[PDB]
Amino acid sequence: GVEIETISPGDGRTFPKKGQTCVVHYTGMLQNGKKFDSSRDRNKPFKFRIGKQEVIKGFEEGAAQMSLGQRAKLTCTPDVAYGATGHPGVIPPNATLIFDVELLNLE
Repeated sequence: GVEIETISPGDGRTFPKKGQTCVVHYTGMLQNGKKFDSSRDRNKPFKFRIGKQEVIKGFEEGAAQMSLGQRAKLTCTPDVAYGATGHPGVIPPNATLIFDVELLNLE
């Protein structure tokens, strides 16, 4: 389940397509919680490609639904990232993950 909440600036037209190494200023967030991951912290905005299931389904589906420049806001469900599994110490099981996603991509 990917619900997109776009902060309006962007272009609306340049979608990431298959195998395209696209660049995201993501800034993760726990629901009723603090941050857990941020490409703004590492300052390398995570040049990942579409269609290899590198990222979760809550963020891979969110990337194609966004275009260049767009600043959406994800709400990833439990069953797309870590609901059944849960990461030890970081993201528990049954977790509804939150993201500040801005798509200033390449390719």
